[PDB]
Amino acid sequence: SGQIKVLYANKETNSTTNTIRPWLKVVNTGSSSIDLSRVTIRYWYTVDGDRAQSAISDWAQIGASNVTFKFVKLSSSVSGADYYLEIGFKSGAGQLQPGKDTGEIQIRFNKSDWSNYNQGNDWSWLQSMTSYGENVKVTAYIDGVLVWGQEPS
Ligand SMILES: [Ca+2]
Repeated sequence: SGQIKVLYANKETNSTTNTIRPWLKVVNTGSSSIDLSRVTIRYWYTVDGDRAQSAISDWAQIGASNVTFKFVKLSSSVSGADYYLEIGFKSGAGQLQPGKDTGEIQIRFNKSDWSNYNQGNDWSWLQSMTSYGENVKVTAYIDGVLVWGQEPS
C-alpha cells in the first residue's frame, strides 16, 4: 500500500524574502517499497502578489533533474494558502525501500520579478525548523491520496 513521512528544512528564516527555500526529504516508513514517481508533496503558501513563479532544485541526492515542480493556484483561498508547490519525482528517482529516505532535496522558488514573499502567512512555513524535522503542514500523497500531513482547512 504505502506509508511515508516527509521531512522539512527551512533554509530561509527571513519572513520577507524573494526566495522560499523548503528543503525536503521523503522517508518510506512502511513495509513495501514505493516508486517515488507515485509520491507527490505539496508546499501550501500565499503568493503575496501573484506572478509567474519558478522552482529549482540546485541539488538533490536522487539527482535534481529527477525532481518535478508544479505551481497550482488554488481555486479558493484557504487558511495560509492560495497556492501550492507540488513536488513530484520522475521514474529516474526510482524506488524508496522500507526504512530508507530520498536524502536531501533542495528546493528554492521565487517570483519572476523577484518581488518579495511574506512567509509568515504561509500554511507550510516553519520558520524555526531549519534542520530536517516533521513539518506536518507540508503534505504528501501516494497516487494522489493524502498519506502524510494536514492540508489547510
Ligand atoms: Ca506568503
